Amino acid sequence: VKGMTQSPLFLPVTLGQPASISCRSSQSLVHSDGNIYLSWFQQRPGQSPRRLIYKVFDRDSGVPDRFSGSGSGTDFTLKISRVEAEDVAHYYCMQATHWPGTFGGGTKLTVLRTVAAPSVFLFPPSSEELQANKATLVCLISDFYPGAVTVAWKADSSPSKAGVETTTPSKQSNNKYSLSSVLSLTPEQWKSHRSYSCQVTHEGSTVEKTFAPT
Repeated sequence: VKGMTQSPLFLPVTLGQPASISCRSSQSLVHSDGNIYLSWFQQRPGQSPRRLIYKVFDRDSGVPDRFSGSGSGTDFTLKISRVEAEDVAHYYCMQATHWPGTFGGGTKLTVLRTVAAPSVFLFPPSSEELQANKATLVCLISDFYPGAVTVAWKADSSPSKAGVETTTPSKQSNNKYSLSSVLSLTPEQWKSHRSYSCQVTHEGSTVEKTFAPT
């Protein structure tokens, strides 16, 4: 019934610079044999976790010495002395002292870069789709940083709730993100209204892209 808290959950890093991730346990992890069984794992997308560290300090096979573990009591740290590109991954701590173990929530490492405002585009539903008796309106937020962004939909100035889903790519090798937000309406409802607008908030200002159908 232990809770493991990792911090931060999202870690921007700079290549060649150090990084560190903290892990806190809600209970003492000292085992009666005198050891602390606290392990660290790396997970790349599509792959299984791979153990980096066990018993707080010890490095597992194939783990470069730029990784190190420290800590005591309930507070533990994974350190990377000089981040390399292959270190961009997820990291999990896991207490092993108390059966049956507990994982932290995971930390995602990303590459830090300068703020970049999105380019915003809006796409009306196609005539081909409108024959199908549903309408999708797509708002595209292209090549922005950081990942956090807010997209609000208005139909004839009425703010929409539910009816929209967002998707984001992984960070690219200009280190930016892109995002889509798709508003789904029935065609009866689409034909009932005139102005369709996507409003985007980011570390830019607040940009609206809109069109008039009908």
